[PDB]
Amino acid sequence: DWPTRQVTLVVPFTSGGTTDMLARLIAARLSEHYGQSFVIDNRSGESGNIAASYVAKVPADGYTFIIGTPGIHATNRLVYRTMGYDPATDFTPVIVIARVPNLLSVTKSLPVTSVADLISYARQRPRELFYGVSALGSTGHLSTELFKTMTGVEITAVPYKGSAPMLRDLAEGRVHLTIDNLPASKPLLEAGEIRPLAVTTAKRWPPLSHLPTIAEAGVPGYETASWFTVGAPRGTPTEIVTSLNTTVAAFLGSDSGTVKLREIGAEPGGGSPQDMQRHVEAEIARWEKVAKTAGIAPL
Ligand SMILES: O=C(O)CCCC(=O)C(=O)O
Repeated sequence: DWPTRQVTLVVPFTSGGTTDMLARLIAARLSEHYGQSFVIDNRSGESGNIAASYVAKVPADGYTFIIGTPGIHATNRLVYRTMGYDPATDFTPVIVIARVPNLLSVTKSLPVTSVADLISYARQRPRELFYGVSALGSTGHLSTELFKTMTGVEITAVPYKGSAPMLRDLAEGRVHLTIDNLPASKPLLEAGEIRPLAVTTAKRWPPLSHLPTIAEAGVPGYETASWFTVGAPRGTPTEIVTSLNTTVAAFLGSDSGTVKLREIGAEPGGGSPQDMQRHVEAEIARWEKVAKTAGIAPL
């Protein structure tokens, strides 16, 4: 009979970031399919640790899910000593929603138009400039620290509570540049409020096919990306996980769903619950190496 009443999707960041943008798309589609409201609960704090600690404790009845992030599943262990939950044991996978490029951008008043211009400008002014971090341990955060190690540039991190307040400060010039998820940055690109330099992925993003990759623009072998999930509390009934996976997978694999995701700067995910588990395990192992190379660890 599930669902017989309202379902909550817990989202670990405020609105105007990529996590909430994908959650709203999913919530609308699930609501229509099942005839019950799927509502969003924006529960910010500690790079998603407060949200994840909460969902780890709720009843495993199918009326609460987590919209997971690389932090919650893989990277927060690199910057936080204690987290309030154990991502390996406390959840059961549902599906990977999307794989998403990150984007290097600068504030308009910084007089640089390419990755090579940025590296020169910063090498001339070591330890003077500032960059925006959407959250401690985010793929943006670790992407910039890897870029720093691979190019020799010295620039100072300023953490924020999500992409939304960070990007407001980048538009004002209170930070000079960022690497962060494409969907959140794209409306600012299109309003001309920030200047895009390059994508972080191994291949160009086709709908912005004339922005180069960081690797082709001067940093050989550089590759990073972000991603987003639906997770359930340990013990959620198999029938419920399977139904929810099937419904989301149908949306993501549809022509119309693929178009909707790509228009906002995201590639559809899809696959099985165990495919999500494989992606999480690979990412744990790959980011732990990046963190060591870049000199990042928990205080
Ligand atoms: O790439 C990541 O680690 C996810 C960062 C998500 C975010 O900052 C937001 O939704 O506001």
